[PDB]
Amino acid sequence: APLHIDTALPDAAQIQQSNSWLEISLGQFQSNIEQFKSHMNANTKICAIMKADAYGNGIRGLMPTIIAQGIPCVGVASNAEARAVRESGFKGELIRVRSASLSEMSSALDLNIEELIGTHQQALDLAELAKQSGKTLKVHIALNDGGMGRNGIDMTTEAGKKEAVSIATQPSLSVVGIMTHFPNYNADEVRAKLAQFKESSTWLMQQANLKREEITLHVANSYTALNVPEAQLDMVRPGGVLFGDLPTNPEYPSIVSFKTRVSSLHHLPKDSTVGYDSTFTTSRDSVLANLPVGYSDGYPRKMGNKAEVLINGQRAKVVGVTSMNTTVVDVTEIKGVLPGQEVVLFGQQQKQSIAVSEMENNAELIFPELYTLWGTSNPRFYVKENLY
Amino acid sequence: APLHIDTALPDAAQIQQSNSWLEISLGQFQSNIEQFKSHMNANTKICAIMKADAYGNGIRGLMPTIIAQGIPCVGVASNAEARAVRESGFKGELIRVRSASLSEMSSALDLNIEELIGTHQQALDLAELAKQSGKTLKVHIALNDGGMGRNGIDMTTEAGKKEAVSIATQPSLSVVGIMTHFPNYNADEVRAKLAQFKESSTWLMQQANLKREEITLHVANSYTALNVPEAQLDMVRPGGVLFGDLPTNPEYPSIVSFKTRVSSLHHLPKDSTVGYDSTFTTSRDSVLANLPVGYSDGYPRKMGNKAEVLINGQRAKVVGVTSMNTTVVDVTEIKGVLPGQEVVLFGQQQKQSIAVSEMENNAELIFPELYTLWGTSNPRFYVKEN
Ligand SMILES: [Cl-]
Ligand SMILES: [Cl-]
Repeated sequence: APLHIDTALPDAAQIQQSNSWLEISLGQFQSNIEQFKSHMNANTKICAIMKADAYGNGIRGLMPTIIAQGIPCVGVASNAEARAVRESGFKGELIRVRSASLSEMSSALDLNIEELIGTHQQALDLAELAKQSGKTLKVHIALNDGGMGRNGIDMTTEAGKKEAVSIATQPSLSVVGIMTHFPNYNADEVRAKLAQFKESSTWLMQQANLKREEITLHVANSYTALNVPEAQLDMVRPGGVLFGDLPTNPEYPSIVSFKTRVSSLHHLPKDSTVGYDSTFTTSRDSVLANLPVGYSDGYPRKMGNKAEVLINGQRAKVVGVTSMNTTVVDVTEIKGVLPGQEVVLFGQQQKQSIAVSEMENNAELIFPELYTLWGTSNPRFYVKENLY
Repeated sequence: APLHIDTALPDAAQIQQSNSWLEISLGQFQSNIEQFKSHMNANTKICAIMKADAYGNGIRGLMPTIIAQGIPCVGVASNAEARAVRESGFKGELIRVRSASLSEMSSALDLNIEELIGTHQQALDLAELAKQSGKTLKVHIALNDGGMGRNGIDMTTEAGKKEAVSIATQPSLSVVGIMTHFPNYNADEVRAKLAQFKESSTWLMQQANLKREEITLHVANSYTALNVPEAQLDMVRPGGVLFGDLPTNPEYPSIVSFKTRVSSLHHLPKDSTVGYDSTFTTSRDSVLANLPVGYSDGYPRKMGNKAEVLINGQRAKVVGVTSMNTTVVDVTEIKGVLPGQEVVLFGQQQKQSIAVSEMENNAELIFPELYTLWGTSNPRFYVKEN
């Protein structure tokens, strides 16, 4: 992950100078947050999950919306993300949503992150860090009832139950949450695992002398929060749905568009090869649009000969394999095309839209594999509507 | 591409806040350059291709080696790369290796970059920038004899020949180079296309009254420069081989390693699922290492259940699909593993090394698709040897 998130938000002139860029819909982000809220019980808390620089969309540009919406909690992964959140002015709860090395945890003390622990050694290390900083560190205990086998403590054996109690009883540590996380989008499975979570959490709080009123129980990602409402418990952890990436719930549109421009228009006769490996050959006299985007910007090699882009409101086929920095598109039968026109790689342009399913099928990736790396490799520009 | 290439190099204290990172071998970079030089004829010169922030390795940390090696030319793609090159002190020839929009070209006038043009409109646009800026702009004409069908002008028809002449006869412009580029690692196909490029270049210079002695003819990427030496001409354009990514010439080792650390060690009983979509189930009581790297750092989802990583000098299997920020590894039978230990995702650790072929097979990508995005998504630390 990046060691620091660019403090400045790119402006319009910087956009006219960029080869490729992301346009982030602040209005769509707001609408998605408000729609999500409509399905939450009133006193269920919301922890907005902002890991991977807000799912590629950019923590610094989105935090004013999180604050304006009165969201009490934010989740992050890296120390740089935690720093960006605090530099926004956010004074709410800040949690880490993954296991983090002692190196990482120790260097983050001034950011007041609530760490996520699932092993005795993590508990011992944080207890020592607490005694060294003269603080009481706040932690969430990850349990494995959801079956992620990732950050949590599995309690299906005697040894695991004993380790869980040892995690929960360390000195100079404040257990503020107990959580799990689910691996699949199956409501019957989540209901069965939620019941086990209630049993394991109850048992752990009893064995460790914890006070129910001081613990936040939380298990729900976006899917679970919306499709299994009894799992909302004390707090929910939506990420993807806020950004408009929840496949089960298409009523939250994506907030991101990926764009480039037409650099140049090239006339090619019939029987001309295009791209590395000569994987495409023109069958007719052609006009090709040369775009200054490639796989180094996050537009994969596999898009070639499969994907379409939007130019001047029309779909145009990507031909030849994508190069590191350049993509070639067949505009022979596209009217009105000129150098400098905007090209949509993902998103909408006029009435046409490149769907998430197209991206996934063409790239052979899941959508977040694309957009998280779009966000590290291109500037983000924020759009918001207002009344005139 | 990034709008700005961070000016500061991460320091030693910064690596403790890093979840994952790249280590760049400056010594390996130097030895790749010196080995490449040994195969170049006396009359050619080198233009080091440093697009995509030096193939993910970082322009700012590698430019001192480029200057120490006396390299006279550098190629870039983005304006941010051109700016980083000039800010490093490089005072040689600077070329762009792709077509660039008018707004990009206009923004770059202060950097003294030689643009690459293959259409009449590009020539017209640059001529107007020359008039508006009060200077004569230097350009390279891209020809399509190699068959890339990308940035060049095809001259197999009368229309193409006439457009090529128009490109080369624009006033307020100085044609300093004529080039093409090859799409395949077939030496016999390259030789045939090289002969055609000589014909087409020679015809264009005659018809546009250009003086051969003032024009740099250049056609060779890494592969071509090493495997078709008669194609070296006045200048070569190596990129990948300098960084140790030329599949045909495995004698240039990669300069990049991708690393993380063990965050935690988890005991999971037999018949336990791991990861999203529960694609893995333990077959024995296990000890799993939790690593704070995932696909948002450029370690793809497809690595799960296929790849191995190196921990404490031993290979360990990645189990379950790779999450956005976390990877889980089976260390049940790996001895000596502790939290905080370094993990090699790509590169060498002790005697074992994770090969480029493993990355490509496991990720279902070509190697540069991985490393260019590693470089935008992780800090780079520069290893120097006395
Ligand atoms: Cl988890
Ligand atoms: Cl080309």
